[PDB]
Amino acid sequence: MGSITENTSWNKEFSAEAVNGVFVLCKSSSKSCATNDLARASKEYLPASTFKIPNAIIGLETGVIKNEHQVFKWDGKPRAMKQWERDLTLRGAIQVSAVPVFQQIAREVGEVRMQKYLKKFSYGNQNISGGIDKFWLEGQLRISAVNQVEFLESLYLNKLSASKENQLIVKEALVTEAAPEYLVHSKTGFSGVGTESNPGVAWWVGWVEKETEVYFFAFNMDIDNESKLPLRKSIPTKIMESEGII
Ligand SMILES: [Cl-]
Repeated sequence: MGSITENTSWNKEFSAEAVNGVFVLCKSSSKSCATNDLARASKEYLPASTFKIPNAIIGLETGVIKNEHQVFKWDGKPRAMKQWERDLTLRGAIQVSAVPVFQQIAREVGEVRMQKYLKKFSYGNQNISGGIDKFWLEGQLRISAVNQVEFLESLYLNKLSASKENQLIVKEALVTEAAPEYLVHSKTGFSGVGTESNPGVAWWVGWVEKETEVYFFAFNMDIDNESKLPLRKSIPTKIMESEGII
């Protein structure tokens, strides 16, 4: 990225709920970004389900996902969340964060092709060890908020090393709010509640298109109690509202 500037005034939205986290916000491009915590902005964490973004692109690139209208059928066997116990489109599986759908995508991509594309994407530490179907959930893969916004800006610009059509397919799957002159693409993640002295991580990453401007953002926070999870959206939303983005 370009320049990044620490703005400690944003910390008021964190301390209010005793949250340790970072928000990175870039206007127009990574030319100029702002953050509440420069050290944490470059610290790398498990991506959890924010990894569905590169995984979906790689699945399309490799042909494992045949096209954007593929239906991922539920075999009827129990899944960890009831919202996953149904047939899903690609967008549906991303939007409900259907881990088992993407675990099978990763298995079929395989370790050689997965490694190749994370290198091409400069995705975090590019470490896929720990099992092909779980390296982003409990393995050694790590990515920073800075790296997320660089990756997302490349996607927005169709500059990732993947076909433009596959990048466009994944982008429509990430739309979460649509209005005439306001468009949000975003993705959550949550590694879990961690262990004693080692909290989990929660994420919200995406970008906002308002009129003729675009803003890229990445948020993460330490979390050891699932009741705090909605803060991964509310804190960055309050910050973006205070910046006039909404
Ligand atoms: Cl499951």
